[PDB]
Amino acid sequence: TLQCTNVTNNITDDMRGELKNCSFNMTTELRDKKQKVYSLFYRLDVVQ
Amino acid sequence: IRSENITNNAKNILVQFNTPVQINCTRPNNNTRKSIRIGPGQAFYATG
Amino acid sequence: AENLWVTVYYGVPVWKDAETTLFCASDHNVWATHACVPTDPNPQEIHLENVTEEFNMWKNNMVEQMHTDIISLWDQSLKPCVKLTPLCVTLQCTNVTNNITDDMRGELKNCSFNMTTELRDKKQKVYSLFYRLDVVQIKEYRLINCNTSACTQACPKVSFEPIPIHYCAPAGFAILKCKDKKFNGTGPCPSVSTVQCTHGIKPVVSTQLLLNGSLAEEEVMIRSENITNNAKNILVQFNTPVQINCTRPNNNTRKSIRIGPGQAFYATGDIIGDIRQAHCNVSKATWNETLGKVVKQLRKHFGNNTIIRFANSSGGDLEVTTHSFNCGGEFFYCNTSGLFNSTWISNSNDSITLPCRIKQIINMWQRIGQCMYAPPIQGVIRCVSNITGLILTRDGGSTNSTTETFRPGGGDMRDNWRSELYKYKVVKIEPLGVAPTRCKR
Ligand SMILES: *[C@@H]1O[C@H](CO)[C@@H](O[C@@H]2O[C@H](CO)[C@@H](O[C@@H]3O[C@H](CO)[C@@H](O)[C@H](O[C@H]4O[C@H](CO)[C@@H](O)[C@H](O)[C@@H]4O[C@H]4O[C@H](CO)[C@@H](O)[C@H](O)[C@@H]4O)[C@@H]3O)[C@H](O)[C@H]2NC(C)=O)[C@H](O)[C@H]1NC(C)=O
Ligand SMILES: *[C@@H]1O[C@H](CO)[C@@H](O[C@@H]2O[C@H](CO)[C@@H](O)[C@H](O)[C@H]2NC(C)=O)[C@H](O)[C@H]1NC(C)=O
Ligand SMILES: *[C@@H]1O[C@H](CO)[C@@H](O[C@@H]2O[C@H](CO)[C@@H](O)[C@H](O)[C@H]2NC(C)=O)[C@H](O)[C@H]1NC(C)=O
Ligand SMILES: *[C@@H]1O[C@H](CO)[C@@H](O[C@@H]2O[C@H](CO)[C@@H](O)[C@H](O)[C@H]2NC(C)=O)[C@H](O)[C@H]1NC(C)=O
Ligand SMILES: *[C@@H]1O[C@H](CO)[C@@H](O[C@@H]2O[C@H](CO)[C@@H](O)[C@H](O)[C@H]2NC(C)=O)[C@H](O)[C@H]1NC(C)=O
Ligand SMILES: *[C@@H]1O[C@H](CO)[C@@H](O[C@@H]2O[C@H](CO)[C@@H](O)[C@H](O)[C@H]2NC(C)=O)[C@H](O)[C@H]1NC(C)=O
Ligand SMILES: *[C@@H]1O[C@H](CO)[C@@H](O[C@@H]2O[C@H](CO)[C@@H](O)[C@H](O)[C@H]2NC(C)=O)[C@H](O)[C@H]1NC(C)=O
Ligand SMILES: *[C@@H]1O[C@H](CO)[C@@H](O[C@@H]2O[C@H](CO)[C@@H](O)[C@H](O)[C@H]2NC(C)=O)[C@H](O)[C@H]1NC(C)=O
Ligand SMILES: *[C@@H]1O[C@H](CO)[C@@H](O[C@@H]2O[C@H](CO)[C@@H](O)[C@H](O)[C@H]2NC(C)=O)[C@H](O)[C@H]1NC(C)=O
Ligand SMILES: *[C@@H]1O[C@H](CO)[C@@H](O[C@@H]2O[C@H](CO)[C@@H](O)[C@H](O)[C@H]2NC(C)=O)[C@H](O)[C@H]1NC(C)=O
Ligand SMILES: *[C@@H]1O[C@H](CO)[C@@H](O[C@@H]2O[C@H](CO)[C@@H](O)[C@H](O)[C@H]2NC(C)=O)[C@H](O)[C@H]1NC(C)=O
Ligand SMILES: *[C@@H]1O[C@H](CO)[C@@H](O[C@@H]2O[C@H](CO)[C@@H](O)[C@H](O)[C@H]2NC(C)=O)[C@H](O)[C@H]1NC(C)=O
Ligand SMILES: *[C@@H]1O[C@H](CO)[C@@H](O[C@@H]2O[C@H](CO)[C@@H](O)[C@H](O)[C@H]2NC(C)=O)[C@H](O)[C@H]1NC(C)=O
Ligand SMILES: *[C@@H]1O[C@H](CO)[C@@H](O)[C@H](O)[C@H]1NC(C)=O
Ligand SMILES: *[C@@H]1O[C@H](CO)[C@@H](O)[C@H](O)[C@H]1NC(C)=O
Ligand SMILES: *[C@@H]1O[C@H](CO)[C@@H](O)[C@H](O)[C@H]1NC(C)=O
Ligand SMILES: *[C@@H]1O[C@H](CO)[C@@H](O)[C@H](O)[C@H]1NC(C)=O
Ligand SMILES: *[C@@H]1O[C@H](CO)[C@@H](O)[C@H](O)[C@H]1NC(C)=O
Ligand SMILES: *[C@@H]1O[C@H](CO)[C@@H](O)[C@H](O)[C@H]1NC(C)=O
Ligand SMILES: *[C@@H]1O[C@H](CO)[C@@H](O)[C@H](O)[C@H]1NC(C)=O
Repeated sequence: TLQCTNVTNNITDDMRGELKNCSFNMTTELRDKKQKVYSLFYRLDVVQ
Repeated sequence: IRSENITNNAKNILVQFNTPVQINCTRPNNNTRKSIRIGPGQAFYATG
Repeated sequence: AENLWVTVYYGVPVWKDAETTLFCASDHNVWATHACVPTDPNPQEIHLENVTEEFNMWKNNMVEQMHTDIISLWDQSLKPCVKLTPLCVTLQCTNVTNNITDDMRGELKNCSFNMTTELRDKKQKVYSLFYRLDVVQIKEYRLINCNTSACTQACPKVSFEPIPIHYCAPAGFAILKCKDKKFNGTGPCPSVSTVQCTHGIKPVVSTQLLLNGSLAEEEVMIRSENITNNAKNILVQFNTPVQINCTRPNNNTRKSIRIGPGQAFYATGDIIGDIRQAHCNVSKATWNETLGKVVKQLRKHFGNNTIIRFANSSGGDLEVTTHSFNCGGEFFYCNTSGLFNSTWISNSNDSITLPCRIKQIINMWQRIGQCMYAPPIQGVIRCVSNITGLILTRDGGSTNSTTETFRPGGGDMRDNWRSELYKYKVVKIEPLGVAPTRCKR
């Protein structure tokens, strides 16, 4: 599950909603640990 | 102009130019890549 | 006046230096002989009169192919084996201090951890004894390999003991063998034969000391690609072997932990009795007079009044700075500082004890990201081997000084394979020939 917000810092009118700032929990090298990370995804790559 | 059956509109027409047309394609964003260790020897490359 | 015409001869005895793929012959084990042709009970050697052949052990492609074959056999013997991905967890480790000697302090860690079971929704608290060399602190530890790659446990039924392997040329190729004793591997061999397969060569993996190999029949043989280049390894072959006795004396207990459906991880349970260091013994007098032989043969290359000194390995990985080898499933890394510690000036029953450290996480060939976990061996382990040679490296050697210093080397197993294939080469037969003769068709 991705928790996504809108990327709105220095975007043009034709880039609105095109990039998602998504934070998620991810596995680590140790099987018993999780890391909260984030990534920029494209609107075409994620579905609500 | 090359078509398997030019009178069949279900056949694709292949056009070959004698002179090329120059196309200049850019992604202008200065993208930052970060690397996330998701397992032993396993990296996922996120957009920072 | 001559009246000579072209004449074609088929079946001529002519050959060229060639590179081809040799095949395996032999009389559960890593060095899979279930894909090797049976060896002929009476192999045929054809002694070629008057044939003087060019040999070069340092460009022998047989060595490269054999290295590839050994690596591939190692890789495919590990494929149907447990991948220890679950083992990359947090370990809660304490010191093993019950009946340890002063030289085993901190060497063993008693590590408890949570592990998966055969049921996906259940965890088991288990513990294991790990070696100081295998764990790194994050009281909390992790296995050394967990930030590089997951490790494959060696299947406990597969044996690591080397089996002799014979290398045979295909149709249209011949293996030429140099029968010349005193041969130093490069140049013209005037005593040549043809063999369909090489002799049984055991894939003995070791560093700084060649074990269980072939001996020189006349005297100690020094072989270097360019003896005056100190960046080239010197291969020493003994005429008489040196007996080395290596033991891990701990009475190890192996327990089996079900980490998944049909998946077992073999942990070290508890050492029954006293905990004390693994080691190797070499006869002091035998080693001393063997080094005397090596020195007498090195003076032939480095001067007759020079000082010949033997010193420790310079540095690097634990694989290269120690005599690293495999003794009945366990992986030893022995400190050969009591062996190479002496100077030689031109003019009883005790033994040298080399302390050894055990490892379970193994990177055999000089590769990164592909590691093997050695399961613990039940009980005490002891082996006896022949040192039949050395891999040395000369130190510096500018014209400033008259002392030559040699240090144990190794790491690259191609030098181990080159010490057995030095007297072999592969050629391809060129049967067609054209000559002048008086006939006309
Ligand atoms: C140089 O050559 C010498 C001589 O050839 C080598 O020394 C010999 O090495 C072999 C192998 O290490 C050794 O054979 C072992 O002897 C033990 C004592 O008799 C045996 O216990 C052992 O058998 C066990 O292991 C085999 C696989 O290795 C299994 O097939 C076998 O079933 C046994 O396994 C059972 O028992 C163990 C322990 O409880 C358990 O883990 C298993 O699951 C299973 O229950 C071998 O037969 C010779 O004894 C050595 N000989 C001498 C004189 O030392 C030397 O190693 C070579 N050097 C190098 C560097 O290669
Ligand atoms: C995407 O979201 C993350 C998290 O909200 C942003 O990272 C934060 O950036 C601020 C400064 O801008 C820092 O003070 C925070 O500490 C950061 N948080 C983390 C978890 O790193 C990031 O800037 C956002 N990126 C975009 C393009 O919107
Ligand atoms: C990462 O995981 C944590 C915990 O697993 C999430 O935090 C929990 O969020 C739920 C709501 O869905 C709450 O009910 C819990 O109380 C939270 N627990 C903690 C410890 O905070 C967190 O939301 C996850 N983050 C992302 C980006 O998915
Ligand atoms: C090119 O494609 C057309 C369309 O499929 C072919 O002509 C049709 O053939 C069907 C066959 O039953 C007739 O019912 C149609 O009346 C035809 N239409 C026309 C416009 O001719 C035509 O035969 C194809 N050409 C070739 C060379 O195969
Ligand atoms: C595509 O064309 C546009 C103009 O229509 C280019 O935008 C110009 O880029 C140059 C970069 O050297 C700037 O100096 C101009 O100020 C830009 N003008 C405008 C109106 O944006 C764009 O760079 C071109 N892209 C490619 C890949 O050729
Ligand atoms: C390693 O640690 C384990 C756990 O601390 C030890 O196992 C315990 O041994 C005592 C007797 O010495 C028993 O009473 C406990 O029930 C055992 N605990 C478990 C979880 O089995 C083990 O003896 C230690 N081994 C070494 C070599 O230190
Ligand atoms: C095995 O897992 C259990 C539970 O997942 C661990 O016990 C927890 O330890 C944390 C500290 O890291 C405490 O905050 C929790 O309250 C503990 N929970 C319980 C139920 O005891 C335990 O430490 C793990 N064991 C090992 C060896 O890693
Ligand atoms: C260590 O070296 C000795 C001496 O070369 C080996 O003993 C010889 O074994 C061969 C078997 O191929 C016999 O034909 C010789 O007669 C033996 N010679 C002596 C003096 O015993 C011994 O087998 C070697 N040990 C190992 C483990 O390689
Ligand atoms: C053995 O290797 C050495 C490399 O050190 C070769 O000699 C050197 O060649 C370079 C080439 O420019 C010179 O700069 C060095 O001065 C040479 N070394 C010495 C000590 O003179 C040498 O030719 C090689 N031997 C053979 C037979 O190939
Ligand atoms: C290596 O040599 C040492 C001696 O320095 C051996 O230790 C002896 O082992 C025997 C076993 O039969 C005992 O009876 C002696 O009391 C031990 N003496 C000492 C001083 O430790 C050791 O066993 C040898 N190991 C091998 C593998 O040969
Ligand atoms: C290595 O072990 C062998 C035995 O496995 C030792 O050979 C013994 O040597 C003594 C001489 O001190 C003889 O009395 C015994 O009869 C030999 N035993 C056998 C079975 O041959 C050898 O001495 C050991 N070498 C070292 C350096 O420890
Ligand atoms: C070869 O011998 C030297 C000295 O005889 C060893 O150097 C020692 O290294 C350890 C490791 O940190 C130090 O604690 C000692 O203080 C060093 N001794 C001296 C006298 O400086 C060297 O380690 C040996 N070579 C190998 C490969 O072990
Ligand atoms: C290999 O053995 C030598 C000889 O014992 C080690 O050198 C000793 O190192 C200790 C430090 O732990 C010093 O206290 C001794 O004085 C050193 N002795 C000599 C003769 O130099 C050497 O450290 C060992 N190699 C490794 C890698 O541990
Ligand atoms: C993100 O932006 C798009 C377009 O500006 C908008 O339709 C969408 O509702 C926004 N989502 C948010 C603010 O969560
Ligand atoms: C992109 O950003 C990096 C880091 O700030 C900078 O060094 C680089 O010059 C930038 N590239 C462009 C084309 O602006
Ligand atoms: C384990 O023993 C070593 C050497 O005796 C010591 O340096 C280390 O601190 C010990 N660790 C413990 C008691 O956790
Ligand atoms: C793994 O960890 C060790 C020690 O913590 C470190 O030396 C090594 O560089 C690390 N490897 C990678 C790939 O990060
Ligand atoms: C020993 O090796 C050297 C390497 O240059 C070679 O020239 C010499 O011929 C070899 N020895 C004999 C007897 O051929
Ligand atoms: C090792 O321990 C087992 C079980 O305690 C015992 O039967 C065996 O004899 C021991 N072996 C040695 C060499 O002490
Ligand atoms: C090396 O030899 C010297 C004698 O000059 C001795 O004092 C020293 O202990 C030896 N080192 C080892 C590791 O045996």
